[PDB]
This record gives sequence, C-alpha cells and structure tokens, in this order.
Amino acid sequence: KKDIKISVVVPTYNTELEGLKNLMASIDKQTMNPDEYELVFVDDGSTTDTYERLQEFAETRPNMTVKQIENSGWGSRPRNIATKMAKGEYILYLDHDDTVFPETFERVYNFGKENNLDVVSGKEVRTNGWSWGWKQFSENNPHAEEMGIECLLPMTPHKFYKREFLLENDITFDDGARVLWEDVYFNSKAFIHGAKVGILADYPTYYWIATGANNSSSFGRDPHEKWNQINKLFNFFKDNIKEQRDLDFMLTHWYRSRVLGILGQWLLKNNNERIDIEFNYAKKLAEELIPAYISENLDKNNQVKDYLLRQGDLDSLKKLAQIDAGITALSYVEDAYFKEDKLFFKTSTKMTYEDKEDFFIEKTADRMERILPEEIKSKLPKEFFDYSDDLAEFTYEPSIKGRNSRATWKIDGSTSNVEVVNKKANLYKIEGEMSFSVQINDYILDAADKKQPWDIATRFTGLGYTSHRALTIGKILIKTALINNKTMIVYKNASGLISLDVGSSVRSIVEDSGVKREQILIDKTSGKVTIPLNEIHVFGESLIEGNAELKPVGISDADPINVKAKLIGEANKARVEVLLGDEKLSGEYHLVTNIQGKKDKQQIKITL
Amino acid sequence: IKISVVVPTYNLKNLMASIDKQTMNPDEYELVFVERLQEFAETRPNMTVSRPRNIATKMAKGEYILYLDHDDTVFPETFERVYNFGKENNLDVVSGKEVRTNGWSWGWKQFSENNPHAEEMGIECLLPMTPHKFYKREFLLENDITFDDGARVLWEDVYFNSKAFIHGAKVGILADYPTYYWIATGRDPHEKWNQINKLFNFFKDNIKEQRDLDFMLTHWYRSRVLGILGQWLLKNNNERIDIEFNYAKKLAEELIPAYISENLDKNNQVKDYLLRQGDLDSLKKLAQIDAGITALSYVEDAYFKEDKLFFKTSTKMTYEDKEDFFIEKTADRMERILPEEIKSKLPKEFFDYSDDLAEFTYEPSIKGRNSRATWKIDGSTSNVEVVNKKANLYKIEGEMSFSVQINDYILDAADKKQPWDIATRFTGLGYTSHRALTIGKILIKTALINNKTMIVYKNASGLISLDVGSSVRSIVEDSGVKREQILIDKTSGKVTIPLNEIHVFGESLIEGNAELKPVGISDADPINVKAKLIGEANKARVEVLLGDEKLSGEYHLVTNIQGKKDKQQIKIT
Ligand SMILES: [Mg+2]
Ligand SMILES: [Mg+2]
Ligand SMILES: [Mg+2]
Repeated sequence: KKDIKISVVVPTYNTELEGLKNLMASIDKQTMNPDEYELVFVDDGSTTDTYERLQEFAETRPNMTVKQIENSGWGSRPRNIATKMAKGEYILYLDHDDTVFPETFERVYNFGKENNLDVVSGKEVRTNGWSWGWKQFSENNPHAEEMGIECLLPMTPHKFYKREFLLENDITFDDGARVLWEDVYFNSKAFIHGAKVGILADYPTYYWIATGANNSSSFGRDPHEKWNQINKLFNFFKDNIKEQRDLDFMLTHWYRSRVLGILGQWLLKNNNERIDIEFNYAKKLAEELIPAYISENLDKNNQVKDYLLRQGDLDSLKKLAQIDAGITALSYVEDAYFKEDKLFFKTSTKMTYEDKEDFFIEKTADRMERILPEEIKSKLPKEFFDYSDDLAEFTYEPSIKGRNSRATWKIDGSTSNVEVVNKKANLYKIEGEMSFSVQINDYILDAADKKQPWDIATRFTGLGYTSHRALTIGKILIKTALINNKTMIVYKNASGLISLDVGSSVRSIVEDSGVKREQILIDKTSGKVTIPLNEIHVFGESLIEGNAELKPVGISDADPINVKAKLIGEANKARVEVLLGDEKLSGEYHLVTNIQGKKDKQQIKITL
Repeated sequence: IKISVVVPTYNLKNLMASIDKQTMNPDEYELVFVERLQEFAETRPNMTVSRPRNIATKMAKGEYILYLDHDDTVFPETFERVYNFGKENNLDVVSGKEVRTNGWSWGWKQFSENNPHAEEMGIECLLPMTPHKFYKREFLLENDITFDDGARVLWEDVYFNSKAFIHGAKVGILADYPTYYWIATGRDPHEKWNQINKLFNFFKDNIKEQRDLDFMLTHWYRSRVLGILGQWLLKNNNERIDIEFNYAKKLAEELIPAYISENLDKNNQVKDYLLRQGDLDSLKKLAQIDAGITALSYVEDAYFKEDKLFFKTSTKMTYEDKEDFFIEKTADRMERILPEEIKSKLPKEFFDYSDDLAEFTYEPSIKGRNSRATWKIDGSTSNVEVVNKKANLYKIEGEMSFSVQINDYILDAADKKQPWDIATRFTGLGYTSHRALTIGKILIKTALINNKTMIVYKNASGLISLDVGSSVRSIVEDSGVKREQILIDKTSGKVTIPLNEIHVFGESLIEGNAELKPVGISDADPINVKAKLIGEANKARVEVLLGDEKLSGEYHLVTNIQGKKDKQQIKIT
C-alpha cells in the first residue's frame, strides 16, 4: 500500500491505558498523515490485564500493531523485536512516559530524506535544567558526522534511525544482560558503521519527561556493579572505535564525566565507605584503560584531579573538594526595558561562593594561580594550578526556557565582556557584563507557545567551571508591553527569578500596567467605555478580544452583567474598550475586565 | 517574703518547673493562684490558691511582684539577682533583660548597659513595655496601678508601665543577666484602630511631662500607624488597605500634631506627608520601590588568636543581597532614587539623604541557640563608606573587625555546652538590617582553649555558628588526625593520637572514652575503653588507656570526646 515513513516502537510492561494518554495524544496531533507512520508496541510479558486492554485499544487504529513476548526484564528485547517487525523508513524509540512535538515526524523525515541521513539527531528536551545538548544542538547540520562521533551526543536513544541501516549492520540493543548506558553502545555502533548523521536543532523533537519515580533497584545502586559497567564501557570504546579522534574523544568525555566526576563534590556527599570503594575502582581504571596522554585534553582542574587520582592522594582530593565547594556565577539584572518590538536586558555577574563573597585567583610573579594551601600546591605540577593561559576563555551568554514546553534555547545576538579585576593586594576577581535582547517570536514554534511563561537564564563558563542559572533580581520588577497582538510582562516571579509572561498565562496586563481612572470616557451614544492603560510599552497594532463584568454598586447579591471588551494598542497607547452597546443600565457599576482569562483589581467604577 | 509570683489561672506543673529551679531560697518567695487546685496547693508551703491579677496583687505579701504567663520560663538565677538589684537601689520597677525565641535582638538599645537610676532617661527606660518586669507591691498599691478591667483592651502592658512611670517610678535596668523568657503562643480592622485611638488618647490625657509625651507619640505613630505604609501595603487586599488607611489618615489628622514629623527620619517623613494627603497610590508604589532593601554581612576572614576568635566582615546595602542599593547625587545632595512622578509630589528635602550620611552604624551580635539569649559583641571597629560605583550612582559599603570572648556570655551551667550564632546589625538611611553573619565557602576551624573545645563553622544554612563543648560537632573530626604520626606504647597501655590542625592555647583536660573493634571481623562485641583529650603547649592530642584487656592485631579506634565520635578511620596495629 502506502509507504511508511516512521515506525514508533514503544515497549510496555504492566502499562495501563491511562499511562499512554499523553503519548497517544502527542502522536495523534502529528501533522504527518497517520497512514504514513505506524506504532509498534511490544509488551514485555505483563502479568496483569493491561495487555488485553492494549490489544483492544489497538483494534481501532489500523496503523498500530501490538505484540507481547515472554518477559525478558527490560526494554532491550522489546525494542529489538519491534524493530524487526517495523516497516518504516525511520525508527523512533519512544518510551511510554515521553511525548513528541506536533511537527516532529514531518520535519525529521523531510530532513532525513532530503539529506539521505541514517541518523537524525533531533533536539531533545528534558523537564529539568536550563539546557540539554547545549553544544551539539547549536545549528542544523546535515553533514554532522564530519565533526566525528560527538555529533551523536547526547547519546540518548531518542533519535530517528534508518531501519535498513540498523538491519544491514546488525545494530541492536543488548538483550542478554542488563547494562548501563545501553544507548551509548547503540549510538556508538551506528557511528562506527559509517552512519550519515544530521542534527536537527531548530525544532524540539522529543520530550524526555522526568516522572519523579526512582529506579530504586539494587542493580543501579551497587557500587561494584557500577564500576563493572564503567570498565565494560571503556573496554567497548577501546575495542571497537578505530578512528583515533573518535576514540580519544570518547575516552576523554567519559573519563572526565563519570570517572573524574566522582572526585569533586561527590566526595562531600558520600561516606568514607563508599568513597574508598569507588576511589580505588577509579584509580585502577585510570591506570589500566586511560592512556596518560588523555589527561592533556583536560582543563586545569581536571588535570589536578587526574594527577592526584593516579597518585592515590584521596586526602588531597577531599580537601580540594572542600575548597571548590560552592563556586558559581549568578547574574543580576542591571537594566530591563522594552524597545520597539523587543525586550532588552543588561546583566552583571561575578564568580562567588554561593552568591556570597568573591571567588579569587592569585597573581604570583607573572602567572595567575589557583588559591591553594601550601601543602597541596607543592604536591602538584606547577602548570596545573596556573590559570594564565585560560584568562581569555570566559563565556557569558543568555538563555530562555518555555515553562510549559520545557524547551531551552540560547538567546542569540548578545554582547558580553568579562574582566579580571584586582580587588586587593594580589587577589583578582572575575567580573562579567552582558547586554542582550529578546524577540519572543524566535521561540514560538507551536501554537501553544504563544501563551506561555518564559524563564530567563545565563550561562557563565571559565577556569573549568560552568554556571547555568536563572537570571535574578532583588528589587520588584514589573514592566508591561503590548506588541503586535502579544501581551508581554517581564517580572520578578514568585521564586525571585526573571520571567516573561506572554498571553496572560500568569499575570494580568491591566492590573500590572495600571488604569488612568480619571481618564475613563463613557460614550452614551455608542455604549463604548474607554479605559486607557497607564504604564505600558505599545508597539504596532494590537486587538485582544476579551470581556468585562458589570455589577451594580451597593447591591450585595447583585447579578453580573457580561459584555464584550477589547484590549487595543494603537499609536503607542493602550486602552480597554468595554462595549455596553445596547444594554439598558442606570446608576453606578463595578467594572472588572477579563482579558485573556485574567481579571484586574483596579477597583474601576463607572456611572451610567 | 521577697518575690510574689502572680499567675493568671488557666486550666500547673509546667509553670512550676522553671520556678522550682530558682537559686533563691524557696521560702523567700510565694506563688499566688486565683478541686485539683486545692490538692496541688495543700502540698506546697509557698502556694496560695485582668481582674484576677488585681486581686492577687492586693493579697500578695512580697516586696516585688512578677506577672508570669503560661509557657514563659524564668532563668535559674533571676530571682536572687533582681531582688538584690532593686532593694539596694530602692527600685520600684526592675526592667530586667528579656529573651525571645526568634530574632537577633530584643531591647537592643535599652538592655545595653545596667542603669540603677534609669528613670532619669525619661519614659524610654521602660521599653520594651512588656508586663514581664518586677514591680514593687508597695508602689503599685500606693498609686493604685492595676490592669485595665471591664474590657479586653490591647497593649494592656503599655498602659500598666505608663501608669507606673507617670507616677514617678524608680526604675532600673538589669542587662547583665537574662531574666525573663517570653514564648508568646484583635484582627478585626475596626477593632484594631479603635484600640489604636484608645492608646493615643491615653497618652495625651495621662502623660504630663512633654519629653515623655512627644517620645510616646513619636514611637507609636512611627511603629503602628506609619508601620502599615510600607511592606504591609504589599501583603493585604485592597478592601483591607482602604479601611485601615482611612483610619490611619483620621488618626494622624485628629491626634498627631504636625511637629511629630520633625522627629522622624526622611523615609518616615515621606509616609507621613503622603498619608495626610491621602495619596495611597504613591505609598503603594513607594512600598514596591523600598521592598527588599537590606544589608547582609559576608565573612572576609575568621581565625583564632590567643584566647579569642577574630572576625573580619564586609557588607553592602542591597535588594535581597542581589544587586546594589543606590542613591543618586544631584547638585550637592544625595537623593533617594524615585520616579519624577513621585519626586515632584514630595517636599524636595524629604528624599535628601545628605544630612544622614554620617549616621551609619555597623555592629556585631551573638546569640545562644539553646538559651535564645542575645548579646552585643563589645569592642568592635567598623567603617562605612558611600562609594561612587558608576555615573552619579552611589552605593553604601561597610567593613568591620571584632573578636569573641565566649566567657563573657557564660552565665548558667547550660551555657558551657551550647551552640552560638553570630550576627551583624547595620543601620542607616532609616533602615535596620540585623541578620545572621554568612559565608559562602566551607569554613571549619577548631580551637582548644582552657578546657573548652571551640569550632567555628558555616552551618547547613550558610550562617556562622560557634560550637563550644562538642554540642553539635566532633572536635577530633574537624581538626583531623595524622595517622602517619601516631604514638603507641604497649607497656603503659597508652595510645597517643595527635591532632592535625587546631589552635591550642592553655592547658586542657577533657574526660572522654573510646571504642575498639578488630579490623577484619565485623560482628565482634564492642570494647569500650576510657580516654582523654589533652591540650598543652600549643598542641592537642587524644590519649587512650587500654591496659585491662589483651589485644594484638589491627583494631578500629573510635574516639568519643564529649559524646561526639570521630570518622577519621583510625586503625591501630
Ligand atoms: Mg491495529
Ligand atoms: Mg549576593
Ligand atoms: Mg506565653
């Protein structure tokens, strides 16, 4: 019949139909025609009656196929079996707790088909954090495998894989024994077999939801199992990745992230029993599997960690974790205002311990050094605590997050400046300033994005530290704008962080702007009541439909009178027109406007 | 009889727990209660089982009377200290230092130094006017001073103390010992402002000396009338605001003379002017502009030296300890930053801070976490500077140095072993920020000074705490142990465990113990063994004494000094 573009494989196990409502809805709302994709659910031997109800459900959907296998224990064998019965050109591994954005299938397929891609690595979104794949999802790239294996990071399985490519190269998930980071093996095997990879960065494709339920299995908490799994992963890299630059990247990335990653604040969150266990494991892994040259790919602080790890100097690493504890960079709002159709920010930041006192580096002779106790300084190669060659590698960038979609984006076009300032004696602090503007239409991709609160954040990097935190301000900030049929309010939110409310999802634009009460005009021939807004930045033409409620003054149990109202922006002024029209009214009346589902508390009263 | 404890009857042993532990002779004080109540009194030789408080006042036979409340406690040496202070100075009222659960101060200005003749300072001496003072019974009956009857009026203790002073009360302040701990466990808007009118009318009708009237008017107009023109406006609905604002307007016009505004700071003169105008819209906006102004002190350096703990702190006026608080220079005056829509409505000098830039204060304080008593750290040095940051914007920055001698605050035996919390108090431009001293980096420093273990540290909240006596933390743990430096003598049965980093000063001998478990075997019964913490000649060490059991091999040695075990992984061969 008609060729299938996309096969969505979803493993299940004791999965109630109610737990699939959001998933099924996100698939049903795909712009792609439903006879061009298929769903392949494979049940991992459920013991309850959830499989029966799944098969009954699938009887009403011709593009949905449902199968059950003997219980294997995890979703690898369900994914593999679903893959062998899929018919689509591309396969998406969609976990049943996750959802897909409405234009994903169309955009991903068109991108993969036009560029003959074997893997489409689409922008993935996560519930928490201010970024995901910040480096890799930076621009669309149809030839991303030219960058080497890093084009597949983050190595989740939530990409679109060309089915014939998986089958031709026998790329499958491991279903013989549970392994950690199974998706890292899967994506590595794809790259090793010469996959053409494309990165689709301009549209969120996949939403990996954080459920809050814990994988509280003894398998994932066993420290001996953990380091057995890390040994297996590094031996997999060394045995199978032949291109030197790809092997060295994987060895560096994973040594830094999961091996040296236990040598910082992890040392302050664990007891000596588990520290000694995991530390001895890491020392053995560095010696046996990690070439000594890898350490030259690392930043200064990681070179110190690698050095002391190989020395077995756990006591110094513990002391260094105490000295490093709390280093951060939080941005303060210096200025915020609307100009034309955009919102402008001036921000400032400096490196601190937990937004308190200054973080310092020390100038000795002609080199800027890390402030360390003399016992540790004399134990290290001198270059490792010399920041001199790193004082020009600071970055300071802004970012935004949709509070409903959870999509995160870099705000482009910013200018920033980071200075190393001599505070006192030979101590130097790190100060930064940034200017940027927000054109909210750059981030409105789905219709739901038009009414959303947006949260603003800054990303500061330098000296090996990365601080991506929300933008904040201390004083109360409330500023409003009416820009080309968009209500916009920038404000200090309830957590003390900077937000932009578009579409009255959180705040009332009438209440936040104020009402020139003495400038209210009543036209008794047309029934129009004009209510001009006080403090608001108006750009372009705007007409927001709403309504208003009238109740007579004095009557306690008065019945409301509902009429149509309009928020109008023209000639850089804003007003609410309440259309009484033909209604017969007399006396004084309360007036409460209801624009975009928010009511004002301006105590407006009119007399007819 | 020396002291009579009046108690408003309400539903007993809880109330008597703090009373029975008084150092004064129990037959020198009595307790006045006004079927189980008979059973309780007949077994006590000193018990005698607003209107009930007046009856108990007449019938008491003690020289002084304390009006104790439920849940409120009294420190174990209060009775004998207050009586000797009053009788020797022939005092009619003893305004002893009062302790409250939360906050970093209470009676900061009044409880700063003892004053046996404090009545000469004016009516200000009785602040705070809580009913928790000691009143001479012969003076109360002489001037017929009683609690107001016939109505549940608010600020009853304000009337009571004002009646005492206006009758020439001989009052003295006892600030060197905490006397009364107040636990404290009319919301209708028309009732509130009816009661506020009563209090102000009581001032103008009964206070005869002008110096005391102007103070009481000022202190109460500032705190309870203008007190609703700040952050209060941001925490109430428009209906409630409109009601109380019109009451406050009426009370200012009808009862508060104009010359009271001259005694107010700039920001309070602004609120007074706009209140009398009825400009509620501007007071609302001003409340948004003022919100969050504070001054938090960071720690710049902290270290022990000799027998004291030294601190170096810094602060800056901020909004919520984020961006800087600014003031603006226009011509030759430092103006408060305001919108021109409000600047023009105001008398131009009410937002000019020029004459106030020499009045910044910056002082440190301490507080006991268990006793909840607060003290000012005597002998501090501080400096405040108005610095131009950019363009004509000026910020307010300060620095301070001080030291802590923990013996200055040890009064009860329970103070020897309790945590302490350090704080700073920064006033200026009408604002007052008394907040905990904070630090961002991990700070852990130890000391063994004259049989006192001391640990200054950043606690889980990021605030500076001082643990004296291993009440929360282990001295051995935070000091460190050099396992590569242990000394073991099997003949004498003595294991010498030195301490890594610690400030030792004087001679110290803390009696402790330890525990031994064989290295390898995991379910052997624990062997408890006595030990000692020794501090001598600028060095500390723990000496364990073993020679009652036989042992050979590797053992786990866990110290237990003052009930705090270490986690230093000590193994002995
Ligand atoms: Mg079907
Ligand atoms: Mg700060
Ligand atoms: Mg109480």
